[PDB]
Amino acid sequence: CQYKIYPPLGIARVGNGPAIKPLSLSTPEVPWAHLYDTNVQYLVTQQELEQLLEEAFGNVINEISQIKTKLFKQEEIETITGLLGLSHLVPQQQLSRSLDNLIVQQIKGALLKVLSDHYLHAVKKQAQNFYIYKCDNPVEKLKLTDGDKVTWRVEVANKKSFWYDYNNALDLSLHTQGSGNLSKNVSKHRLAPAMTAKRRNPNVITNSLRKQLVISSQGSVSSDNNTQVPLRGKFPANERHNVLQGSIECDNEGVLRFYAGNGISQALSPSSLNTDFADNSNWFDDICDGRVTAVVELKNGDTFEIQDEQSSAWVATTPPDYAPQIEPIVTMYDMVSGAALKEQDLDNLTTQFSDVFPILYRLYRMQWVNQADFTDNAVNTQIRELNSELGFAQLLDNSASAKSLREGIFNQFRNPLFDQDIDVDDPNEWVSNSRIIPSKDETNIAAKPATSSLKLPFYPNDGIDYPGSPVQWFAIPPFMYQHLQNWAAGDFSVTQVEKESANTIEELGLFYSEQFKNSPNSALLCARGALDALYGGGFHPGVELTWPMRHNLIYSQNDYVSSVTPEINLLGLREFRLKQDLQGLNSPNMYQDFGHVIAVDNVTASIDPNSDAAWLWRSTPGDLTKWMGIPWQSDAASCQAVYTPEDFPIPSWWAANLPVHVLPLARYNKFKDSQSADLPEINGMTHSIAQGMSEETFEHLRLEQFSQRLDWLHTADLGFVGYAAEGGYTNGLIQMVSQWKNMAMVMARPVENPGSSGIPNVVYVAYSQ
Amino acid sequence: NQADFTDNAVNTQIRELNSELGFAQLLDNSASAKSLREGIFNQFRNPLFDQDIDVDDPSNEWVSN
Ligand SMILES: [Mg+2]
Repeated sequence: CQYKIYPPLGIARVGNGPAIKPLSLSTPEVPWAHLYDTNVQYLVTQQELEQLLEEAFGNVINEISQIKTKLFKQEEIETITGLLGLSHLVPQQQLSRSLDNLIVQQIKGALLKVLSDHYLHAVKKQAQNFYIYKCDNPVEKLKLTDGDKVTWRVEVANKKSFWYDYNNALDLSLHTQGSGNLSKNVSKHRLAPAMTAKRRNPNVITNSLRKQLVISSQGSVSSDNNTQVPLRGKFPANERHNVLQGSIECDNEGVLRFYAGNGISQALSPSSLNTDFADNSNWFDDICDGRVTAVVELKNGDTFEIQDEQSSAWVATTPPDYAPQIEPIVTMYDMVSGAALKEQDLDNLTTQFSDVFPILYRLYRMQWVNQADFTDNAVNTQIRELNSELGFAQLLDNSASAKSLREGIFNQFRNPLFDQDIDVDDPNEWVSNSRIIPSKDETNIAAKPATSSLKLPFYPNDGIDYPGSPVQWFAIPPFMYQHLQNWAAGDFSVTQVEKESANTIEELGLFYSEQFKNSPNSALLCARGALDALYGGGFHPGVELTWPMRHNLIYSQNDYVSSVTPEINLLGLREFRLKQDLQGLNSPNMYQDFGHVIAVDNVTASIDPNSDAAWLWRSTPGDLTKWMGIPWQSDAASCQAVYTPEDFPIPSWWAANLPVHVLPLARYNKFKDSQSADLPEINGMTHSIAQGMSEETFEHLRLEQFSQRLDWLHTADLGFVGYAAEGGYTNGLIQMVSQWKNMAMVMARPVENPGSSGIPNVVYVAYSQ
Repeated sequence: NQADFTDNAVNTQIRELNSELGFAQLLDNSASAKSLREGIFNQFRNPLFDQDIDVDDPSNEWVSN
């Protein structure tokens, strides 16, 4: 092995912001890098656009005054147009049309308003950088000397419209001995049976014609030329719509940058409405995923092909992350780690405190995107109590005097064995005696009173379809619940250096974030950062990817490498690679399926890598995302709260990436100021009223404003606006196709002088119109 | 059912026979009546479900034509 690509699985997220570096974001390459960064701009700002324009006006001024005095005309027009390299951001004529209708300041002002209509407040694209690392096992990024060149290739596809309905995760009925991600109890006791699933777009018959339902494109860029190349397909493939699946550029140092599409979903007819959460015929979106390879050409003639599955990479595109600094409690990098573990080996797992802190830390931070974790979570309140007395470090104590404290917390978490809080129906059905989540199909018979408390966390899960099944609700996976169980029993290790930085949960998080920043394994951190912001459960189907990712069968390699720090694990770093069909879009299995339906029996038959059904795991382009909802906006609109007859806690699906209850800019502007602020308006009050009231009442008002959380579905018009509006679930799905780009985007923001109010110095604020 | 009134060729052929008082040829098992019996028989769907199909990429799938 000579050279490798990192990350092994790259992620790029759709956005209506442009595909240029100054106005786009980059997938995290180091976990926890910017959790408290109050300068983040995830939407396109006026200042960014203004900056971008003067850089085009940075020359131009000499040239326009030269025909200023030579007096517009249609090619006065074009000489002005040509020198502002802006035709890659807005169409030709929109620029010209805005000029023929009307002093340098009035071409700027006219042009600025064009970029502002297109891009102001636009959801920035989250692009993925890919790097070549020299090997011995990675040591260092490839460094091009003159004469050296790298050539990247990327082939992507979308098969959602070709694939099968998503009713629930087929692996729920897969016979297994159990993994780190999924206990054998689910299948063996039939807690959430996999359903059969029919074909999407079932009126397209014969494999030959169904090939039209698959969108695909490809392209190559080298280090000799940084011109951006689009990845443009057609639906249906070869009336007919172009689909920008992404774009790719490569800089002189050899870094590939991959931009996802614009977020465009569309039906073939306007009357075809996306009223189901996942399976809507006649629809296509611009989500893709596919195979990333490269070729390295040194000047001494030598050439190294980066093509095999150990060395090359994959890219998937996904919905946007509406709260980039709020991390899911269980992440896709956790599914990778769990997949390499066998359930009956968890007794040999060793536990440091840095392996359980992510669970408590991520759950604690869910308060900014989900009401239940802000006002109805007894463990997050216990953490606040410890913070308020600088006594968070007792959670790091593994001795007997702290066992009552650890155990009290651990006992509130749901056991992924799904064998607690159940009455066994006369032996063999497992029926929960905790709070169930009813079906919308009501039955006017008295509910059975619950006898056991509702465990944590309060999120729905793979088995939602089945009222009373313990798998309705989410549990941290087997290996992560094992870490938490060892912690509660005392069987864990932790360093004095950790203890000294552990007076509050924020201080320890900052400390651990520094351990990531200085760990010398950039190739493996980049591989883990790509996946640590993605969700890892529940899968119904989820947000970015779904249940195949939690099986080792999808990886050609999955190995523990090292801890993050020699003394600090932090759930570790791994070297993993997806299984790949090396023929790519030319694979003979590109267009394979299981006939009229897919069922767990097909999955069972795919376990054997020699069998005829093993292609399921050997990915061709489009295989990772084809499972998800078509269009994704129907999925996102479906991904919110699931109300129970009991008001609280409100259950939520995936609040860390698709938030449910957020803190809007409106409220931020009403608590961010102090009473002493030198502003004519203070927290939405006149100066005089703000400073006339007592300090007690002022801070109280701040805290009340801070406490107001707004349904995220209400941050744009999803069908509830206007007199007599219907609103409702279905209109949400329909409207999200256009409104996804207007939904609130959560960003860290400062509170310089919280005083006595109880508002932290960093708050997470939802920005929308 | 309308299709059996105005769109069923076998009902119509029965009509033709009835109109000539010639329905008894259907009870003829001889060779001279074979074409007539076959003509009605070949219009019926076969419950083997293996006619009027194209085998898609034989794993094999039966797709009606
Ligand atoms: Mg997030």
